[PDB]
Amino acid sequence: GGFCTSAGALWIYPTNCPVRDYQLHISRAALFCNTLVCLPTGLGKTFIAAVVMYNFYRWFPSGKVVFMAPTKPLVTQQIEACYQVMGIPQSHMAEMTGSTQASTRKEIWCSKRVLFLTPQVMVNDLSRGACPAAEIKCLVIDEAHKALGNYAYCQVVRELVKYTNHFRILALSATPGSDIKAVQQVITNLLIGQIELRSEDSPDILTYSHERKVEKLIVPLGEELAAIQKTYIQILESFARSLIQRNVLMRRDIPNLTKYQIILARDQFRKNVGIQQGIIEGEFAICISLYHGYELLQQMGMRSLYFFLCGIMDGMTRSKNELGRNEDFMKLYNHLECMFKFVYSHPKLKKLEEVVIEHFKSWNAENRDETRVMIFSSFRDSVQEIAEMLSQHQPIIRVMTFVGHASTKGFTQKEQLEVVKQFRDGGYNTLVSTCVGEEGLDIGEVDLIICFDSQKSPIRLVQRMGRTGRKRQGRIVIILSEGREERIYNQSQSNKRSIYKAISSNRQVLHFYQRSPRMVPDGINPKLHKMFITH
DNA sequence: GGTATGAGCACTGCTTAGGCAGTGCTCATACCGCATG
Repeated sequence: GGFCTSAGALWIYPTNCPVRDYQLHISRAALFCNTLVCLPTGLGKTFIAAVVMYNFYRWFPSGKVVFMAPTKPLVTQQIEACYQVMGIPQSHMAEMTGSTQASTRKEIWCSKRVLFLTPQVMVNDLSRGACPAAEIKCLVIDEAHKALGNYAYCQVVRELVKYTNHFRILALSATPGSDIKAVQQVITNLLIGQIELRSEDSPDILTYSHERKVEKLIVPLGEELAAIQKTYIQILESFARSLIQRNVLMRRDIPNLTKYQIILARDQFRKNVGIQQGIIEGEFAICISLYHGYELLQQMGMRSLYFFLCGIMDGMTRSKNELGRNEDFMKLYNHLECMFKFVYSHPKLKKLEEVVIEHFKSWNAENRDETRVMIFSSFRDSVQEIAEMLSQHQPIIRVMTFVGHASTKGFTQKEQLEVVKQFRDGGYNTLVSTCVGEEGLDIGEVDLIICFDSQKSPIRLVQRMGRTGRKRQGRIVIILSEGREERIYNQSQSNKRSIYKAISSNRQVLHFYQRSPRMVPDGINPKLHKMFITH
C-alpha cells in the first residue's frame, strides 16, 4: 500500500537526546503492532509518538500520518514538540482545528503528509470526503483513555475502517482507564494489539524520574458543618421518601447515598405515563440537586452549597417552588445568604491555607527562582473561594484560578494560555485549577501539588500528580475530611494497583485486537539506525 | 447534578479586507459512579 522498500531497510531513532531503553523498546514495539503506551507524564510518550510518526512518514511517502489530541492548545503543543524530534520539514506538516475552515482543510489534507488535529475535525473531514481516508497509514491518539462510547476518537476509527484496514494505531495514556472494563473498551475501540506500560515504581523509570511521596492531611468536619450536615440529612430524608415509597429508590440509608446513585436510579427508571412521569421526574431532579448540595457541603463547604442553592432559588422551576415551601430548607438557605473578613466555609480550607503559607515561608527563608504551587478542586465555586482565601497573602502568594470555557465568566483558549505563561514566568506563583489543568497542556514542573478533593477513579489523581516530577523533586499533599473522603482516596489507590496488576498479569485479563497489520511487508526486517536528526 | 471539551456559525473590531481574528452561542461527546485481575 505505497510502502517505500528503500526506506523499509531502516527505522530511524533520534540520538539528539541520550537513548533510553524503555523509549527504544516501546518505539520498536509500536512500529509493528497497534500499541497503547502507558508511561508517567513527562517520561516521553510524545518522543515515542514522534519516532513512530517519522518512520511511517518515511515508509509511506504518498501516505498520511495523523496525530489527534482532545484540545486545540494540545494540538499546537504536540505538533511543536513532535516537529523538534522528527526529521520532517515544517512544509510537510500542518495543525488543523475548527479555526481552519473545512474548505481550506481539503487543500491542507492534499498538500501535507503529517496532520495534527482535533478528532471532531477528522470525523467531519472523513464523512465529507475532505480527508483522503484510504491514504491514512498512521493514526496517533493522545489522552487515549477518552476513547469511550461515542467520543470523537471512537467515531474516527469506526469511519476510517470503511475505507482502509492498512494503518497503524498508536494510543498514548498515563491512565488507560478508571477500571479494567474501561481499559478493555479503549483496547476494543482503538484496535490495540498490546500494552507497553511503565509505572513510577518501574526501575528503568526511577533513573529518569525522582519518586514523589504523597502526604495525607485528614481534617475532622468540625462542630459547625456537622450541625448543618445533621439538618441537611433530615431535609434530604423528607424529599427522598416519595422515591422510597414509589420503590424507584432502593431505600439504602439516606445519609450514605450519593447523587451518582440517584442519577443511576433515575436512568434505570427512564427505561421502564402522563401526570405520574412529571411528579417522579420532579422528585428525582429535586433529590439529585439536594444530594449534589450535600456532597458540596461535605467536600467543598457552606459557600459552595449556598452558591449552588442560589442558582436554583433565583424563573419558576418545580424545584424552586417545592424547596420554597420547606421551612428547614428556607431557614438553612436564608442562614447561608446572611453568612455570604474571609469566612472559612470548610475546615479543609484553613488547613489548605496553613500548608501554602508554610511552603512560601520555608521557600523564602532558604534565601531565589520563584516556587510554583498548583491546587486542584473540581468545582468552580471552590476554586474561586480558595483563590480569594489565598489572595489575603498577596503579593507573597500571587494566586490565579484556572477554569474551562463555559460561564464566574470562564476562560477562553487564549485567556487560559496567558494564565499558564503568567504561572511559568512567576507573575502568578499559585494556580487553583478544575480538571482543565490536569490534562495535556505543559503547565511546567511544580514544587507543591495539593489535591483538595478525591475521586474513586484513579485517573485524575495520577494526572494531578503528573504536574510534578524529575527536574525538581516535588511534594504532593492530599487534604481529606475524615470518614468517607479517606475511603474514596484509599479506593482510588487500590483501583490504580488493580488496573496495573491486570495489565501486567501473565493470565489474559484483557482481550487485545489480534489483526493489527504489520504494515512493513513480511519480507522486510527494518534495522535500527541511530542518528542526530538535523532540520 | 457539574466539569471539561469540541465544531461551525454569529457577531464585531480592525488598520486596512479577509469567512482575519477574536468572543459568544447551540448543539454534540465524555467522566463521575462497585472493586477487583
